[PDB]
Amino acid sequence: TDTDDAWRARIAAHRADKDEFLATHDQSPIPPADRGAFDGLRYFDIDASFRVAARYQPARDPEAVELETTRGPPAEYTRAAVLGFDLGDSHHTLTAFRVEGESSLFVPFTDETTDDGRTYEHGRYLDVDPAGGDEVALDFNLAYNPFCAYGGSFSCALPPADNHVPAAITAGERVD
Amino acid sequence: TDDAWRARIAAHRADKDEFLATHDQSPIPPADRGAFDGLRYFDIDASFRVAARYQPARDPEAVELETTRGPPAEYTRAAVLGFDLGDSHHTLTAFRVEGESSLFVPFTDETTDDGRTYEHGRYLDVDPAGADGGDEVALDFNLAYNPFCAYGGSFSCALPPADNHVPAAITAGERVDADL
Ligand code: EMC
Ligand code: EMC
Ligand code: NA
Ligand code: NA
Repeated sequence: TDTDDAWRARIAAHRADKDEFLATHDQSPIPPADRGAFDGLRYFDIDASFRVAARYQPARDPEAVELETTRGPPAEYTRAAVLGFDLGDSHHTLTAFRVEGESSLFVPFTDETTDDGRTYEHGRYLDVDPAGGDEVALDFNLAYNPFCAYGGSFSCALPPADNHVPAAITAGERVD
Repeated sequence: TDDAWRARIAAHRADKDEFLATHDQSPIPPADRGAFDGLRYFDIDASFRVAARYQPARDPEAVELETTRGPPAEYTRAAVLGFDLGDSHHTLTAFRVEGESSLFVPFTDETTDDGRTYEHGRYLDVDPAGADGGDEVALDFNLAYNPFCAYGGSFSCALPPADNHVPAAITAGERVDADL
């Protein structure tokens, strides 16, 4: 059913609504001081080569694991699965984490844009709907920054070294 | 004289380059040790060796400083140092660190802002013993040095508190090359 227009519209609508929340809402992660001057998040333009199908390889025996955080004690996740996918000509894997009380898998990553400074230095996050082992949708046009990227003092989970993708993921949120 | 003082400072900078350049425990990442060409300093200027009024905390309090990585660092607020640079008066808060006899004085100045010295600020060690209020202690900004993370390693170093900004160009002690 889903048209390309529908998908692009959905992404557009999401980035606009998000901008609105960040710019005006009391619980916005943008520090109050900087809200007036806030001009919207920066994004790569939408790109379908970064909207890929991932093979879902669930953890045989889901394991309690922890990720470093930027300002705090390590955060506790369950290793939930391996996501396997292709970007252009190369195959990649990312570990997906189960978060208590959240239905989507948490997939923090870094890529070559992390390294060259086009995207956030500590990396980016992707949410992935597990429902219900087979193939899931990996849309890096939906990659977003951790809260701490906006100046406030938040302790956020850091991507494991194993979740670096050796490729330029020119999709999703950037920092300009 | 100024000569013994200059010599001692010059000796310290040399020995420190030596250590950074060749020692296994150097904060210079192993990858860059061979290319390493020494730290960078402003020339030794006696106008930045000032007498500071020691004003000890009446009731020293546990405080926290933000760090470059990981949780805040825990220190005790031990004293205010008040001093003049050069026609203007300033105060810096000095911190007592567990197990170290010298007070820790992390700071920033206009060289931080203009990019001539390290972006996160610089550190100064000050020997408190055995001064009362208000005895003088020597504040020698020629001895200002960089946090470990200035060299590229992924260290956790304490950030100077906001009120430890000195509104002046402290052209003494360790500097950085911005072009690198
Ligand atoms: C972006 C979660 Hg602190
Ligand atoms: C310079 C302390 Hg990591
Ligand atoms: Na976030
Ligand atoms: Na240091």
